[PDB]
Amino acid sequence: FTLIELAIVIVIIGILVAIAVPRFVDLTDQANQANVDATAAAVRSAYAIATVQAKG
Amino acid sequence: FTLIELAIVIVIIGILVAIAVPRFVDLTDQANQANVDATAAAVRSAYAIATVQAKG
Repeated sequence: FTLIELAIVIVIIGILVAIAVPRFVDLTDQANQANVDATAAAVRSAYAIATVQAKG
Repeated sequence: FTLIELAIVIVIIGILVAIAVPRFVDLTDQANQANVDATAAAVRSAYAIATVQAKG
């Protein structure tokens, strides 16, 4: 590579770095809560259906 | 699904849970009492009709 091409590369690397980038976040607490809540809704419906099947 | 749609779902699940829901209740005692009472009325009438049939 010519020295000019390396100079251009040295410039552009410095500009394509110094972007923002997202953090990874452990969102499993929020997702676990929604899983527990959705499951609780399912248990209530499953119970209601069971009261008809059981006739009691 | 996009992360936005999952975020919206995580919100709405938490709100459609945390309703009230009725308990099932064993009301068979109250219903059994009414059955016994209605049957007792029927036995009295059946007896009265029988006193005419029997002529005694």
